[PDB]
This record gives sequence, C-alpha cells and structure tokens, in this order.
Amino acid sequence: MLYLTQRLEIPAAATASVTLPIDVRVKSRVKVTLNDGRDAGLLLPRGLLLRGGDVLSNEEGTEFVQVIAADEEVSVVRCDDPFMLAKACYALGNRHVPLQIMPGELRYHHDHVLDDMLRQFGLTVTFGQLPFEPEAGA
Repeated sequence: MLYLTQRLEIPAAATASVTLPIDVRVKSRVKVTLNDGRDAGLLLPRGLLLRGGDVLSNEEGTEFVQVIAADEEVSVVRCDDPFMLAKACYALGNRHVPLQIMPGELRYHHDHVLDDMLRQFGLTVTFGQLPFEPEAGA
C-alpha cells in the first residue's frame, strides 16, 4: 500500500495526482484513490491544510502525488463591485462561513439561506461544481 507521509516544502515532478475536496484535505489519516486508479493512504502530521498544487511523497521518495482541489457544490458570487463583495465578506465572516475570496468572485459551500441573505444586498448568487479553496483558518 502506498502511504503518503509528507508534504514537500520543495515539490518534485509529480508521478501522479489526487483530486480531493476540502473536508479530506484537512484530514491526516484517510484512504484516497489517485487519478490513475491506484489506492493510497494519507498518513500526514496533524494540523495541515493541503492546497491544490501541493505535492505529497512517500517515505522512500519514489512517489510524488500532486494534490488537486476537487469540484464541490458551491454558491458563487461574481460581482464587479468590490464594495458589495466586501459587505458580503463581512456578513459571511460574521456567520463563520468558510469562504474563498478572489478578486471579483466569492465561493462558499452551497447554502440557500446564505444565498438569499446576500441577494438582499443586491448581489447575484449562482451555483457551480467548482474547486473550493477557503481562506486560511477555520
């Protein structure tokens, strides 16, 4: 069984990739399946947040697996008004909602209640199956 025990500070050329959602990327010990079909097990130190692009390796340094953020069901807030987005960020932060903040776009796990609340600010909230990279800190 392939065990990925560390995240390289300096990545090496990937030999495989693994596409995982945020809930798995914050776990230290769990079974996963690589993009190529192979089984593998995460056996990392605690307190890590694996980000898309990170490269994990096995003890022997013969396997280098590139982590990729999986598509997740998210609410999307695309808006060219930075002021309105800032208001949305405050509202979402006040409710402790994990949030991905990008210039002109916000993403969070789909939630109808939060969507309608943001819509009252005049924001257009849509839906998508997209990678989710929430801001550091939970």
